[PDB]
Amino acid sequence: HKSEVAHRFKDLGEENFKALVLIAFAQYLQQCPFEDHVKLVNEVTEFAKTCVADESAENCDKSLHTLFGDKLCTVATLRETYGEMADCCAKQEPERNECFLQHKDDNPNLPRLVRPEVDVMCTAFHDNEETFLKKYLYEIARRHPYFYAPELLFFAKRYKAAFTECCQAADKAACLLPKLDELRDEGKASSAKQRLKCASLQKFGERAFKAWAVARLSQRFPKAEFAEVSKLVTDLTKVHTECCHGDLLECADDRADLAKYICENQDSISSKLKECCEKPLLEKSHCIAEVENDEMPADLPSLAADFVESKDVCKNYAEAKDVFLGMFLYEYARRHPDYSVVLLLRLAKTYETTLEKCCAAADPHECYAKVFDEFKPLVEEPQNLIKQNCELFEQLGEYKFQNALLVRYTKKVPQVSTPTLVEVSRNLGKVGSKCCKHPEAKRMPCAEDYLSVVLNQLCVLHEKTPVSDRVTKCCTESLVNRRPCFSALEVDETYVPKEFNAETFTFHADICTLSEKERQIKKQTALVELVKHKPKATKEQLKAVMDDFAAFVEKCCKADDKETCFAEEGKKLVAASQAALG
Ligand SMILES: CCCCCCCCCCCCCC(=O)O
Ligand SMILES: CCCCCCCCCCCCCC(=O)O
Ligand SMILES: CCCCCCCCCCCCCC(=O)O
Repeated sequence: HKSEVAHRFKDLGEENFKALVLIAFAQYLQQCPFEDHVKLVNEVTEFAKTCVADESAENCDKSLHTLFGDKLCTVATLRETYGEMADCCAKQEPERNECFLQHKDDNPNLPRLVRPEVDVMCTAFHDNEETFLKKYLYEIARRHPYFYAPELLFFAKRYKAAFTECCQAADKAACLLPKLDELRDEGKASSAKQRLKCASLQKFGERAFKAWAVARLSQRFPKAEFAEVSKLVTDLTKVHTECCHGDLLECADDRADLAKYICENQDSISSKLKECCEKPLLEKSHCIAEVENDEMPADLPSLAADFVESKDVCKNYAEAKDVFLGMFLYEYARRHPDYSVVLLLRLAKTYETTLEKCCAAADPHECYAKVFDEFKPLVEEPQNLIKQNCELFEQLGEYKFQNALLVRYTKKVPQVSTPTLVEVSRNLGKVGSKCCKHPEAKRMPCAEDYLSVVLNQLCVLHEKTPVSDRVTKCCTESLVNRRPCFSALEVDETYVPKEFNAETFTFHADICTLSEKERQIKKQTALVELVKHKPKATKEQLKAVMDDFAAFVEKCCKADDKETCFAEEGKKLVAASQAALG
């Protein structure tokens, strides 16, 4: 068209246009005060409305990147506040924009956002609902500049939905709080995953990302043809590269495009794309991405036919190695939506390896005729880990289960920080509840989803504070061996126990009046320390001590003289316990 702005306005809407212009500027000028952004937005919106009225109105013809960068260079305190970034304004568009992207602080040093009192929130929400959400939108945006704007805008409405609902309830806190906790963890998970996807694209490169996307896409669209899957996997990889780089506009258009393509060729991809394709521009992509699996043909032949039997496999393989392998994935993938993408990759890799050590022998056909027999132990390992661990998560609740892990992982890598062992073990226990609720069919893909961000969150810590060579061995290893490495860790025998510190086992009467969250964390922290002190303690010995303790807490936070009970009854526990544990 003649006006890009007028165009975005028209199909975006005044409401969404404004929210996004805000988020956009907030991600670039993360130091400027809110009231300052609110002025630009109006300035820009007054403009956009000018073009919608006359596509020929001065400047309406300029590209968005040009108009955007032009306004940024209007901030007078740019040089003073941002300095080095003000240098970009000297460059001409192609470079200029490239420059700003460079000087975009990923994790700026701003104060952690505190959650005010439900009542103060609801009241703020009442008197001024818009500026209430605009201010927090601005707070999140500047703190997370690489977060996909339209997705940030998606959470925004889910937040406004909870305040609308809960601030009208009699029991506000009881309503609001559990949603703000859910939303929080959800947005945090969505962020880590995106920061995790761009990490992989960088480390392992295109091939590995494509193989991943192939197995993934073909799991969702098992009816689509390998030609379509290829098409998409290719377009998809071009989108992530663009979005990762951080350009909002190019990443937005690219996703819009791929979204329309998938909607138009809908009958050629999935039957479950109905709803998503009827939604508005700003939502199509998000919808499809979160879309559900399609039922698989069931009119499906078999794999052993085209990949283990049919001679000419080496012929078709050597002709185009990766496409053949990609064909193996697409085929094995779409037949197993109950497999984690990494498990599938683990099999394609095995296959690839065999084809290489077989197509180079006298009678190949008899060399690789036992391949599938090798997929067995690779499948059962994670399968068995799921049952085993979900079976235990039932015997004991989420909390009791988290403690089993604590005792378990503390024994693996004792060297690790206690506040970290506790956090990691808590998050793990959570993955156990969020997924073991599911039936066998959806268990593995679930666990992989969560485990992937937890294991990476855990590696980033060791990144800035190494402690164990082992943890570092798996953290650096391939994303396909990243998980099986951790499960292989064995109890540390090299470890020399810690020296007793009564302070570490001295509990005053504060735990009685603490939130469940605090009682547990306090108890769990001591548990980790108990293991670090006596690492050779049986599951039995340990249970006994944990018994005389549970009761202990009771007999003292239910007695007429707390503090005395904790000092007198305490000296008895540590003394008796010290003796039991030898
Ligand atoms: C365009 C489709 C290409 C498919 C590539 C198939 C390769 C399968 C092996 C699994 C890749 C793991 C990555 C790696 O370790 O390098
Ligand atoms: C003139 C203001 C421009 C600011 C940048 C906003 C453009 C983003 C468009 C978002 C379209 C949704 C694409 C998608 O479906 O993912
Ligand atoms: C060697 C003296 C150590 C005695 C201190 C024991 C601390 C272990 C805390 C166990 C907490 C288990 C949690 C619970 O009881 O619910």
